[PDB]
Amino acid sequence: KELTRNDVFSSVFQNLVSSLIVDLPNANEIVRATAQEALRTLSETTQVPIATMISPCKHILLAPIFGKPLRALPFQMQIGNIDAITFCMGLENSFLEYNEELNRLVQEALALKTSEQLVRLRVVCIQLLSLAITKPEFAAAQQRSNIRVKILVVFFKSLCGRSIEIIRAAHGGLKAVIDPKELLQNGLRPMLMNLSDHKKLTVASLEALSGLLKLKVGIGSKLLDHLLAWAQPRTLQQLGSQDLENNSTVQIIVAILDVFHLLPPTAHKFMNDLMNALLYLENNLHRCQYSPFREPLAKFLDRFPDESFEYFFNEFSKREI
Repeated sequence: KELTRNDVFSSVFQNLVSSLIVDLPNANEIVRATAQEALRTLSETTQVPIATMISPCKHILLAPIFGKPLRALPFQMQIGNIDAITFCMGLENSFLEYNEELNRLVQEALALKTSEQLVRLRVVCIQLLSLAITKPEFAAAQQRSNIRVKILVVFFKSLCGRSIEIIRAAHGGLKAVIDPKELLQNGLRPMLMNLSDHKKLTVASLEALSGLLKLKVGIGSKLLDHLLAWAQPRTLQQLGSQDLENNSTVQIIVAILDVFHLLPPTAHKFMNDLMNALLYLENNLHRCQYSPFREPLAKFLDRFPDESFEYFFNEFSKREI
C-alpha cells in the first residue's frame, strides 16, 4: 500500500512485475486470469497506470511473444500467447506497429477434445481481431495496408460458418466495429442463397440470419413460407404426446418464430397471419395452457406493441385469443 515512486517501483518490485509479466502468457487459463487480476489490483493499489508499471520490463515478454511464430508453438501456448496479445493491447499504448506480423499470422490461421481447443483458439482470434481493429490508434496505422477490408471479409466468412459460438463471436466483433455496402451485399449474397432454400435451414443458420438482420421485408414472408412448409403435414399431430423440449424440428420452428423478433421496424405485413398461424400450431398440437411458442412471440409483441394491442382488443369477444 505504501509504495511511492518508480525508483521504489524498481529493484524487487520490478522483479515482481517481471514475474507477473512472464506468467501472463502461460497456457493455463486460471493462471493467466489470476495474473491479470493481480496485475490490475497491484497497479490500482499503488495509484499508477498498468502500462506505466509494465513498460520498463516489457522486453522479457517481447523476447518470446513475437520471435517465435504461433505455428511452431503448441496449441495451448498459442492460446496463451494470443490472450497475452489481447490483454497487453487492451491497455493505453504499446506495440504501435510491430504486431501486424502476428495480425497476418492470425488471419491465415483463422482462414483455414482437440476440437474444443480449436474452437477456443478461433473465438480468441475473433476477439483479438475485433479489438485490434476497434481501437483507432492501430486503424490509423493500418489504413495504408488496407487490412480492415480483409478483417471485414474474414469476419463475414466466419459468420458464414456452422459453429454457433464462432457465429456469436463474429456478431459481437461486427457490433464492436460498427461503432462497405458493396462488400456487405457480396457477403450477404451467400446468406440470401442459403435462406432461399426451403426445409434446409439449421438453427445456426437462423441465428446467423438474426445476427445479420441486427445490422427486405420479403424475407419475413419467405420465413413464413418455410414455417408453413414445416408446420402442416405431420408435426403437430405427432407431437401431441411427444415432449417439446428436445425435438429437433421443435427447436428449428422455435428459431423460425424467434427470428421474427428483429424484423424491419416498419409495420409487419402478416402479423394477423402470424398470430393465426400461432393459433393453428397451438390448437392442432392439442395444448391449451402453455406452449413453448409463446416466448418467441413475447418479444415480437413487445417490440411492436401498439398494433398487436388493438388487434387483440378487437378480438376480446372470443376466449381463445
